[PDB]
Amino acid sequence: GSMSSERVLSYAPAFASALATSFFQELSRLKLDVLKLDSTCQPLTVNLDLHNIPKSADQVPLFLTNRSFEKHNNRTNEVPLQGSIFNFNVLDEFKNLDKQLFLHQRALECWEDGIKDINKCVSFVIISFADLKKYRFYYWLGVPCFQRPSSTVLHVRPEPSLKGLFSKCQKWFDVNYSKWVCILDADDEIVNYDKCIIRKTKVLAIRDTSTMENVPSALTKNFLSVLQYDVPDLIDFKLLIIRQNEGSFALNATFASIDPQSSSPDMKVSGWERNVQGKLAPRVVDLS
Repeated sequence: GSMSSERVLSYAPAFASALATSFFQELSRLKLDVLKLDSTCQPLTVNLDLHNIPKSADQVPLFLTNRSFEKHNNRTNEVPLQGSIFNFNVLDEFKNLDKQLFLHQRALECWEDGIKDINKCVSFVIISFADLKKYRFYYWLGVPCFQRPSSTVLHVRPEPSLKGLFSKCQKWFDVNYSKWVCILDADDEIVNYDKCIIRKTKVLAIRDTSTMENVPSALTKNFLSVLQYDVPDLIDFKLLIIRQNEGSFALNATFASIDPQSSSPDMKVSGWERNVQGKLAPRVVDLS
């Protein structure tokens, strides 16, 4: 870099799983109904509380309970997040499943959704195996985060002149609880993402799930991948990372490729949650 404070943007895991015993109790009750199946995929809903993230956290917790299996129809200050649980009834299959291929398939659905509506490119998946005899549960949270093209990086530096917008973005996100992104229109009004407007105005704000200083959620990758698809000629733009704490920040951003011989493109996918030891592997819970 040549500009002071120019850096490549780096990311933090989008969510941290927090499974209550009730989640496993419900999983067990429901598994009893599908013993004849090799595997099942059931939708889940979690409610994110981005206003009350514990100071000890690096990102918003994903609170899974018995209620996560239910259809949610109506909660005070919260963002509904849809996902699913893939339960495998054969432990060997759970173990042997190619996890990168699986997460890549999930990311492809998020991508397909996102290029129609950028607000629909976020999801989570839990894979599980439940030993009902031992009451031991293996699980692994994946959050499909995709970088397409794989070789694009984002160079950024601070843009504090835009800090005034943070309060308005926070409020807009509060009201529009189904939305992950907003933009400025040509007259600096905050409005829903529109790929024809952003091509002109070049200011995008994202509802961030990270609390790490100057390090946005990996979900940012998803939104930026959709942005590149929507506006291929966009190189320089402003990016606001909006948080409900005091940690929002604004960036003067520039797309660049680290591979001059890249096509136009590969999709890099990541997002499996590290376990307690920090390894990329499932978590296991003994509830006996």
